[PDB]
Amino acid sequence: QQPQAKYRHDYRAPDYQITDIDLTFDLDAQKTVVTAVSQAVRHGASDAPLRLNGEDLKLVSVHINDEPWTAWKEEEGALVISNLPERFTLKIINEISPAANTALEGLYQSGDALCTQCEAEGFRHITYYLDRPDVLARFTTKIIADKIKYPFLLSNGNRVAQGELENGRHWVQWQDPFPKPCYLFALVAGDFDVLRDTFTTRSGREVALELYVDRGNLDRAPWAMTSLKNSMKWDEERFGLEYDLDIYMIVAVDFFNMGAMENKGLNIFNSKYVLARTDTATDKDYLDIERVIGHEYFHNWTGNRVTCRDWFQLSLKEGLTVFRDQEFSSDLGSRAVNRINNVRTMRGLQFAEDASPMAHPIRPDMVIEMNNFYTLTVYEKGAEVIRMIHTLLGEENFQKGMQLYFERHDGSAATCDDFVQAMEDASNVDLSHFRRWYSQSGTPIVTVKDDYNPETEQYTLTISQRTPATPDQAEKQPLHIPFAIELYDNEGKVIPLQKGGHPVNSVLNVTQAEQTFVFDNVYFQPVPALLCEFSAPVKLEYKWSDQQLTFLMRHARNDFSRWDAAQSLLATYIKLNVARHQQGQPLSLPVHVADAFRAVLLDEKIDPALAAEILTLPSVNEMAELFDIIDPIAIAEVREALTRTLATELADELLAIYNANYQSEYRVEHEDIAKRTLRNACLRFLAFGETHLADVLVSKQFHEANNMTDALAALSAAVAAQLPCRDALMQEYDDKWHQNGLVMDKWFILQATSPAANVLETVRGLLQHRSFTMSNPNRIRSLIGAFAGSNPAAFHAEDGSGYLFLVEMLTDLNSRNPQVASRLIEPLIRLKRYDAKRQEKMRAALEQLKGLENLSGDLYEKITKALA
Ligand SMILES: [NH3+][C@H]1CCc2c(Br)ccc(-c3ccccc3)c2CC1(O)O
Ligand SMILES: [Cl-]
Ligand SMILES: [Cl-]
Ligand code: NA
Ligand code: NA
Ligand code: NA
Ligand code: NA
Ligand code: NA
Ligand code: NA
Ligand SMILES: [Zn+2]
Repeated sequence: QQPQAKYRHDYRAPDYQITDIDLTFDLDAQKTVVTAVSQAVRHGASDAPLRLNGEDLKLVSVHINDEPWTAWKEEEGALVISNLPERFTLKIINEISPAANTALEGLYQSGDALCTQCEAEGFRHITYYLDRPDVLARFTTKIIADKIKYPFLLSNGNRVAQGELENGRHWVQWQDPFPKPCYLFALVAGDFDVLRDTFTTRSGREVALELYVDRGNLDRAPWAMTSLKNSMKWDEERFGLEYDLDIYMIVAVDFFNMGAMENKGLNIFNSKYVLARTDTATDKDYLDIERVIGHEYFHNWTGNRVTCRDWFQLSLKEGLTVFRDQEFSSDLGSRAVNRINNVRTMRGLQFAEDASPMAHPIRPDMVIEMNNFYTLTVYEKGAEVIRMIHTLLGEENFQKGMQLYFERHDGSAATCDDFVQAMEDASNVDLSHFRRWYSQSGTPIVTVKDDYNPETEQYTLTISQRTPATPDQAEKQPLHIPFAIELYDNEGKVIPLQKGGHPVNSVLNVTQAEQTFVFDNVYFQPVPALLCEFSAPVKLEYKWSDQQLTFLMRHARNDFSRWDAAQSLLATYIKLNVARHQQGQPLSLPVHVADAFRAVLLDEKIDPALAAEILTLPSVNEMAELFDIIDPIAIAEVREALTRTLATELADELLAIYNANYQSEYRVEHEDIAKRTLRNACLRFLAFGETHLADVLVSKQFHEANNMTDALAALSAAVAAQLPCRDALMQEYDDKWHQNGLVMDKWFILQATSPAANVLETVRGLLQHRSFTMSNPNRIRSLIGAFAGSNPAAFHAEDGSGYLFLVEMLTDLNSRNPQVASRLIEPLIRLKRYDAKRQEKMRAALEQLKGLENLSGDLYEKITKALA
């Protein structure tokens, strides 16, 4: 009964297009009546039927040119209409029930509001349609509703008509002139406060900006409004792109599965990426609002004006729009901190996916449930692939490629290959080999050996690559890997790269399984910086000495290299001490390693933004990727022991830097954020100082904080170090904040990731907490998702209790909200990375889920791959 996989190689142009669609919604939460009048054109064979997609629709009538049609049949997921003219008007009336829509796909209820989510395939839950993104139609949308309950009736585009009716109903009609695929349709109905502002484009177009929030939330909206203006200005400055309509609407909703959504002129956002005030939102929340606002804005060109031919091309818009949001954040804020954190995500989360049963190329070849492919790979590795193009081309060529891409493909539904060809043609850089990045899954491993010849003053790098087979692909081939280097002399000075009397570009083209690169006029032995700015998404194998790495921490020119060298230095001793833990032996760390971090604390010339990241230890998920078999208990306990050892060895310096970075004024400004990140990085270690000194310092910060960044940092430390004040602070936060779901998400995450022995009992009990509900995806992800994904030590408890808990939760969510269920099953899919006893219990859990009545396709796809 489960759906069959679809394949990229089966793409065929549609037999029918729809050029124009006129929608009427007679809105109600229990029953909504949809009337859809579509102007259709046959492109395929004259005997081909029109095959419309539809899910959970009550069909009322079918007309062709106003003739009630008899030549049709409903089948699973479809309405098949036969014997049609070449051009005709299709009219469908059908009913849907928003209040019954717990999957939050299609038209559904968010509190008292009605709203939509149509990407990927949600529009077919609203009416029978060609729900495929290469069908581009001009939408007009009339919305009829109770005026008191739904005073604001919004859809894409501009208001073209409005009226009032008997019995307290009213209506508004919207027209969006840009042809669109139906995944970009949106409708919102409700009562809102509205923040209104203006942006004037550089050529003088005045754009009305409207942010819709629940009543009472206006004073939480200005930062999101500011961020929207900042996004608009940056896309003009950096990409030369202006907004193309008259209004820009954003609606914040509390119940939302997919983060935020770029519906043309009517974006719909999870409230978490809109609402901010300094007592409730952290610096990270502010910068996440900025990047998500930006992301959705940037889709207006990379996604909307040029869309996707088919869903296997998702990375065409997502890799590129992620690249754009990273460049936006990096330009406005700290580029080094942005790059560092994106590399942490790549190495600590995406690499894990690319070795897992769900591994796929950034352009997938095979999909059962497309909502399963909104992945770290498609997004984050997708962006790394765009960034490699940028590295190979340089900014000027890259922008020429963007310009050619839009010139060729504006107003169409294009492919990844189209984008690469625009870059290649505009730049004259050959990207034929490079295209293999779109079709090959898995993480390449780049191995480097070096040799310095003092007789000839030559330095030689011998560089090899391989990609291990993945479950989806038995054949792997070498990639075009841009491999950036820098060479340092004994004084930390950069050595010019040259060969044979000519300069050599610092981006080496590693295109073979093995190759050598020779550099001459290297007068003294160098220290290399390798894979600079993480220039390709690969694992690097080079036999660093500790000295080389601490040298780079002191001398490397790019801040990213200094951080990356610290990561390599730590990796050795993380691996050492995990092996020790497994044999019952305590942490061992050479003095000279602690001294490298001491020097970072005491170096006045280092940007505090960088120092903070160097002093932020790899997460347990980053640590896991260092190991062939993951021991999650050893990893967690070593991370804590390492924290404690550094806290003890660096106690005086940590406290001095903590105090020196105190700020009495709170500002959401990048220099202030950096000082705070450094202060709070020190706090994490100071929390493991002598128990009473730590307790006082942490509780004081919590109670004196004039912003949520500092309050949450203290609370997190009390939980992490199990300090005496923990229970009191956690109860104070609950009593203060329990009516604020976004704020309580932070508290649920702390509960779920607690090191306490009784964490699972506490998490289970919190299913009954006043601020928790299974009806809200944010609450689910903050409590259950954080437990399973961010507390692998407790999730992987050797008694199997974490797996049984997740099975209970997934048994509910499989029926309630399969998209959220599929995000939450991911930790179980990784079972082959664990020891045999854990694998057996995880398989038993997955086999239980496999046997569920009414197993969703979302879970079926992942379970099948995991149990293979
Ligand atoms: N097209 C939508 C799909 C929904 C979606 C998912 Br699912 C996962 C991550 C993001 C996202 C990624 C980065 C920034 C902001 C948001 C999005 C938003 C989107 O891509 O605009
Ligand atoms: Cl109703
Ligand atoms: Cl809201
Ligand atoms: Na910057
Ligand atoms: Na599907
Ligand atoms: Na060129
Ligand atoms: Na060597
Ligand atoms: Na260079
Ligand atoms: Na509750
Ligand atoms: Zn996106």
